[PDB]
Amino acid sequence: HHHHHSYHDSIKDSIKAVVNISTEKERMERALGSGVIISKDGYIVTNNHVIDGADKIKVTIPGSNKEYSATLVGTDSESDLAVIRITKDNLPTIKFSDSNDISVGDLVFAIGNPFGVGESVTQGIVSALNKSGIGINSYENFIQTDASINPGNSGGALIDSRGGLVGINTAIIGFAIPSNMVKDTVTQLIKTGKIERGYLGVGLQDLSGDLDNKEGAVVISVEKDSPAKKAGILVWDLITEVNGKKVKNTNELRNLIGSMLPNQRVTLKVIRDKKERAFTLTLAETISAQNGLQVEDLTQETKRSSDDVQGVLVSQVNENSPAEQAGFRQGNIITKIEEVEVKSVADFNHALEKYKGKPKRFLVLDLNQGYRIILV
Amino acid sequence: HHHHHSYHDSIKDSIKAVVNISTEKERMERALGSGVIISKDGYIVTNNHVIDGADKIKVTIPGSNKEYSATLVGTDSESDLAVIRITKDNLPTIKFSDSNDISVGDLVFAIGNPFGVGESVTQGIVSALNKSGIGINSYENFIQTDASINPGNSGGALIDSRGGLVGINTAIIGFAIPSNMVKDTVTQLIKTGKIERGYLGVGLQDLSGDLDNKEGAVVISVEKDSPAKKAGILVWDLITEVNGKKVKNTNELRNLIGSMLPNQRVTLKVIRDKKERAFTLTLAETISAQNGLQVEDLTQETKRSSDDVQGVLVSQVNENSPAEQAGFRQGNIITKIEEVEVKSVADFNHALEKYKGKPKRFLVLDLNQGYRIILV
Amino acid sequence: HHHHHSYHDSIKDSIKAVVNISTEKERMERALGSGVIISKDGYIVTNNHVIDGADKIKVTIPGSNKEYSATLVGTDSESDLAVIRITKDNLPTIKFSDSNDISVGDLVFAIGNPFGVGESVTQGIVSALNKSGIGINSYENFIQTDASINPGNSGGALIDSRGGLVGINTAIIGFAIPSNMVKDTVTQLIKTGKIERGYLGVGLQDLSGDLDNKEGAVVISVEKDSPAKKAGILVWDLITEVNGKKVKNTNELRNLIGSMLPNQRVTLKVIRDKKERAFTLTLAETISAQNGLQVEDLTQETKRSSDDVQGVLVSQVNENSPAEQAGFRQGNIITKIEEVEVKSVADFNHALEKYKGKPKRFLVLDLNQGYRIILV
Repeated sequence: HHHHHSYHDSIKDSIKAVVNISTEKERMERALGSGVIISKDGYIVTNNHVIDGADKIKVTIPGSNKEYSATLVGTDSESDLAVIRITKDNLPTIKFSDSNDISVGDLVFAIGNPFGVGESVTQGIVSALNKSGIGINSYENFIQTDASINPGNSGGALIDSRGGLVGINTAIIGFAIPSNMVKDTVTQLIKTGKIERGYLGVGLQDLSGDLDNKEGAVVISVEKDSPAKKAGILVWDLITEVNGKKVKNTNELRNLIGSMLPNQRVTLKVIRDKKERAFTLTLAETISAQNGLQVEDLTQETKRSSDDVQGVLVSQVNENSPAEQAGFRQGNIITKIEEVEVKSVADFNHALEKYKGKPKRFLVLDLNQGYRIILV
Repeated sequence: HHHHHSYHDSIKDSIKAVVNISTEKERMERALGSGVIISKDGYIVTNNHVIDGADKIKVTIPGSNKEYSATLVGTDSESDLAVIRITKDNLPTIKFSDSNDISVGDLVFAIGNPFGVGESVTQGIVSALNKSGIGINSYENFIQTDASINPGNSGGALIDSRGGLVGINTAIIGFAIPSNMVKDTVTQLIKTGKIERGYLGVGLQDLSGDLDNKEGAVVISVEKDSPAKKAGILVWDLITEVNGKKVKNTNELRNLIGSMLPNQRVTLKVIRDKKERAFTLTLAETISAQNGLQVEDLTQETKRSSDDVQGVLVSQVNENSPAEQAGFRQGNIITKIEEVEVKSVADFNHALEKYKGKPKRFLVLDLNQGYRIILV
Repeated sequence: HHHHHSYHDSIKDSIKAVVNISTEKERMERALGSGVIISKDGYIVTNNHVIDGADKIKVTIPGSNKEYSATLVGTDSESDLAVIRITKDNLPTIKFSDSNDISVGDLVFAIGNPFGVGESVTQGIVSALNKSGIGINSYENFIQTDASINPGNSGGALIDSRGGLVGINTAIIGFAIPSNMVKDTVTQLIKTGKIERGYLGVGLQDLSGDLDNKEGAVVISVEKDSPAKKAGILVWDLITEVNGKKVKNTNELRNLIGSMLPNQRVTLKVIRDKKERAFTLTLAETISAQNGLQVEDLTQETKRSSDDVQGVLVSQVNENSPAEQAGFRQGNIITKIEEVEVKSVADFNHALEKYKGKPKRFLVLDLNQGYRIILV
C-alpha cells in the first residue's frame, strides 16, 4: 500500500487547493496566512483573524506566480471564519468530508501555504473531539490534533488520509474548526454577507458566593436602547432560564441567544432576589480599515490589553511611516477628528471621507503623556 | 488494513481505561492529571506528583459523568508512581504489554484524560530506550517518545499499536515509565502500601580533583542515629565498594543501597585517605496534607527552590482564602505551633489535631520580613 | 506489513551508522552532536557548527564503548557541513537516497546520537521542499519536516521509510540539508579539504527607495587589494547583472559569484547613476582553535551579537578555569599579544606558538571597563 512509505498521492490534490493570503524565503511577509479554495467560482475560506487587519487582500495560488486581488465576501468573528472571492475559473477545489464521522486516532494532515512560495504539510492524528453543550453548533466536533497548527497554516486545510477536508486550521496541541460547521458558515456568508444573530443587550458574569441561591448569568450591565433595557431588565438580575430551559452560566445564555434570529421573540426567567420574574421581548441586531496607520474598535477583548473609553485604538504603527512622523504610536486612542467625535471605527471612516487631503485635526489620547493634537 | 487511515479501532478499548484525577472546557481545573485502570476491582495507577498536593482525590471515568472518591492505596516517590482505589465493578482495564519487547521505531500513542470531559491522544514512535546501569531496575527500558507527553496526559497510558500498555506517561521529547516496572511497583503497592528500601544515612557528592585518588561517593554528612553513624563512617569518607563490587558514583551507591531491604546486612569499602577500611552494618528504614493552605516537607529538592531549616514549607496559598487573610503566604516556613515544634509535616498534623478549632498560635518565618505570629 | 505497528526493521541498519561527536545520562556533555558514517574507510559527515568550537574531536559509534579520536578532513561554513575521519574498518555505512525524488508527505525519521549512550529517533513527514532560485545548488530540495530536529540530532541522519539517507539534520519545524548536495560536498571535502569559491570583494545591501531606479545589489564597501577594488568598483555602485544575466538582489549576486571558481574571469554591469558601466575582472580566493579559553574570528555575524574591531573574540570562558583567574571573560576582544597585533584567529595562533610557556602580555579590550593587560 502507498501509506507504508508516503502519504503524498493521498494529499497532492488537496495541496493544490490551499492558497496564501497576503497584503501590500524571503521578504514576502507581509504574509497573513492560508486559505482554502471551496468553489470553482473562486470562493476561498479562511480565518477571520488572518484577514482582520488588512484591506487590499492578495491571494497566491499554487503554481501561479501571479497574485490575485480578493474582495471580502463575508466574515464571522464568533466562528473566526471568513470568505473572500477572486476572479478565476477552473480552479482546484477542496472536497469536504463529514466532520461528524471522524474518530480520535484518524490520520490527519494540516496543509498551509505560509508565504506563497509552496505548501507546508504536517502529519498527526485526531487527538480529541470537543462538542460544546449548547447552541446551533452543539454537536459540531471541534478538532484537536498533534499535526502542528501554526500561523503558517492557520486558515489552511486539515484533511483526512483520503484528502477530504475535515477542518479549517486555527492558530492563536492544535485546533481546527469542523468542516460541517465551515460548510454551513460559508454558505450563509456567500449569501447575506454575514451571520445574523439575536441580541439581548446585557453584560454577564457567573455566580461565586451569592445566596440569588441558584445558577445562571448575573446581569452586570444593561445597554441603553436595547431589548433588555426596554423590557425592564435591571443590573444584578440573575437570568436563569430561556424559553423554559435552564441556562447554567453566561456561556449557555450567550449561545442560546446567539442561536436565535434578529426580531425573534424570546422569554426569560430572572431572579431579582429571590422572586422569579418573567420577561418577554424581541431580539435586536466589527471589521476595521487599514492603511501607515491601523485602527480597530474597542471590543471587550481590546480594552483588556479600558472601559469607558470611546473611539478607535491605533493597534500598530509601522516604523518610518508617513503617519509615524505625524505622531501616531501604538496604544493611542483617537477620540476626536475635527467635528466628528470618534466612538468607533465607523466614525473614524466617516470622518476620513469628509475633508480627505484637506487639513485635519485629530485629538488623540496616550495612556501616558496623553492628549495631543495631530494635524495631518 | 485499518492503519492506512486510522488507529482508532486499535486504541478505542485502551481509551476507555484512562481516567481523570481532580480535587475539590471549562472551570473543571482543579484538574490534577490522568490515571489508568489496571484491575476490575477498581485500582488505578498514576504518577506520584499528580496526586502529591491533594487530599480528597476525585476520579472521572470515560462515559460516567459521576466523580468517584478515591483513597490512596500507596505511593513511591522515587519511581513517581502511585496507586489509588475507587469502589466500582466491571470496570474497563488496561492490558499490559512486555516493555522489554519494544523497539525504537514502534508506533505508540499517549492517552490522557486531562479534564474529565474526554480523552486526548497523541501519536508517535519509541524514540529511545534507556536502561540505567544499576539497581533492581537495571534493565527496565525508560521510554522516550515523540508522542506528546504533557501535564494533560501525565499519569496516563502509553500504548503500542495493538492497544497494550507499554508505559505510564510522566511529565515534568517525552518520557514514560516502562510497564513491567509499573506492574511490579503497583503489585508491591497494593500489598504493603509502600516500597521498602534500605537506608544507610549519608549525604553524598562526587569526586572532582581529589587525590582519595579513586572513584566513588564522598560522604558529606552522616545523619545522627543512623546505621552509618553507629558503624563509624565519618564525613569525607570515600565509599568505593558495596559487597565487593565497585560503585563509580553516588548514583550507583544510591541505587544499590535502595535496592536492598530494611534490616538487611551490608558491607562497604571506604577510603579515609588512602587506607582502605571496611564497615559491616544493618540497613535502616513523605506525603503531606492539603486544605486554604498547603504545606510540604523540606526535602533536599524543596530547600533548593534552605538547610538547616526545620518545619514545613507553605507551598501555595490560594487567593482570598480563609488562610490568606490570616497571614500565610507562599514560601513561608511554619516552625512552631503552640507547644509543638514543627520539624516536618507529621509534626504539623499532630499539632493540628491537638486543639483544632481552639485558638492556635503559629510562629511562621518569612525569608524576607520574617518571623511573625498568626493566631488562627 | 511491518509498518502497521513499527518502523524498527526499516531503520535499524541506518541507526547503526549515526555516531556521537564530543570533546574533552549523565555528565557526558561535553556533547557536541551527531554525525553519519558514509564510508567504510572511516569518513563521517556532520554540521560545521557541531565541531566549530572544538579541537580534540571524539567519536562514539553505536555498540562500541570506545571513543575514537577524529581529525578534521574538511569544512564548508556556507553549507554548514564538515567531514571528519576516524581510523577503523568494516564500519556500518549509510546508504544514500536521491533527494530530488522525495515528495511532501513521504515518511521520514530523524536519527541522532545525542550523548553517545544510544540513538534517538523522531518520526514525521517531508513537510516542505525548498529550492533556492540561484547558484550551483539551485535545484537542491532543502527539507522541512515535522520529525523533531534539535541539537541532539543535529548533524545526524534524516532517512526515508526504506532507511536511505535523504538529508543531514540541521538545528539552529525542522530543517535538513538534501543528501545529493551532501554527497557532492563531502566528495569535494575529502579531496581539496575545502570548497573553492570565487570572491569579488564587496559589501552589499538591497534597494529601498533609491531612484538608481532599478533592482540589484548596492555596494556599501570595497575591500582593499580585492578584484573589485583593482577593477574600479566604487561604493554606491549598483551591481545589476553578472555575465549578461540580471541579479535581483544581493542573495543572487552572492550565490552566482560563490558558484564561480577562484581565478575565474567574470563581467559585471553596474549603475553609477544612471549610466551603465561594465567591469571585467578575475575572481579571488575561518575555523578557530580552542583550549580554558576559546576565541573566534569577528565575522559579520560575530560582531552583530562591532565593526571596525580587529582581533579575536573570546567566545566563552568556563568557570574556575586556569584562564578565568587570569582575567579573561566572555565578550572581550584580544587585540594585541606581545609584538603581534591580533587581527584574526590566525594572528592569535601565530602569537601563541612564539614564546609559549614564556611570559606573555595580552592587551585585551572589554566593551565595558575595557583595555586591560593580562600576563599569562
